[PDB]
Amino acid sequence: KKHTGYVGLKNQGATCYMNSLLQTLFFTNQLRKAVYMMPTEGDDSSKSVPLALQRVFYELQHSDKPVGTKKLTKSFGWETLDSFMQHDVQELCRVLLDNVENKMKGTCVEGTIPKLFRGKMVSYIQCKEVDYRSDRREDYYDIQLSIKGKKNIFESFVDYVAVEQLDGDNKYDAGEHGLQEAEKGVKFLTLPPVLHLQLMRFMNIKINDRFEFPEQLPLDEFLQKTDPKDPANYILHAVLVHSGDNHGGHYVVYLNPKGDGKWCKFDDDVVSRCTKEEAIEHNYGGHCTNAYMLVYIRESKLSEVLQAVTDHDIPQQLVERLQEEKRIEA
Ligand SMILES: C[C@@H](CC(=O)N1CCC(O)(Cn2cnc3cc(Cl)ccc3c2=O)CC1)c1ccccc1
Ligand SMILES: [Zn+2]
Ligand SMILES: [Zn+2]
Repeated sequence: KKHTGYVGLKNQGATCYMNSLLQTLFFTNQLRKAVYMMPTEGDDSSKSVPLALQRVFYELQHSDKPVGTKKLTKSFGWETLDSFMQHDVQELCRVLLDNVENKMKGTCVEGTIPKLFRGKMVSYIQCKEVDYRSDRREDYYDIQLSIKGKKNIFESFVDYVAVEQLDGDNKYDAGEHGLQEAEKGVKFLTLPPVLHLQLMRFMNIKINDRFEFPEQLPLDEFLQKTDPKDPANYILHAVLVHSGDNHGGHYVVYLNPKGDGKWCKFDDDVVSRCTKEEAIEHNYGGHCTNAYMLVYIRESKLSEVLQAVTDHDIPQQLVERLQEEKRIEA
């Protein structure tokens, strides 16, 4: 708030990963400005996620005390005790982004979400007997990686695109060719500017094995067609962590908001400086605390995502409605 210039959020309940995700989205400047320009004039008071998300971001940018999220949770109706224990973190990122993306249709910033988090991949099926291949284009906003028996992110990506053999009792129904031996896999067509990677650490029991991830991650090796104009080099932006015996822990997140390597810890309402080692290597696991989700930004688009945002980037109409609500509380 004063020691770092950043204000955290107060844990109003058992929200688990929620507070960690909000700070990550808030420091996605390119995404932040898009939400400020959302037409939320005649939206419901406390029944609109886009509006309720706008308020949080504004209070985060201006307020000097810990920010609250009570109104936000009720926005999407997760007020039950076990609400968060029955949902993955990416499920909330998808729930949040889908609501704002729909509310942004037809404006100047429509489609901003796919521009930042949307990527293209291809799932296929190839058989060695005949010559029938079936490809399927798909879109992805978050990537679920496996970490059991995986040393680092490199091996995890290798297993993600690894080919699977459909033979023996798992032969592929080649349609007119009957059961056939084939192999199935997936390939990465493109990588979005902002990369969200969830680590499969909750396979009903938390696993605390050691998993390594670098500050700079080159992903050109996993693309179908490389582009010398823009390499697939990504920079670590945020690290969400958790420590606990299978059912409860302190949810902390590490961030370098400007992408300059100056990291900070966000224990809800307590924001403080920290070393890059405490944010990266100290969260590999092996202690007993380990990260469960990573955020990477394309090196070429780092300045675009983290562009500077001032108080002039918020419409005057929204500022009054937000100030009028805060003032009305007085
Ligand atoms: C208490 C929870 C925190 C929490 O409630 N959650 C749900 C779990 C997470 O989404 C990570 N995760 C874990 N396992 C997966 C398995 C498959 Cl198959 C696909 C996706 C995932 C995945 O995303 C994080 C958010 C936790 C358990 C274990 C380790 C760390 C945290
Ligand atoms: Zn996400
Ligand atoms: Zn704390």
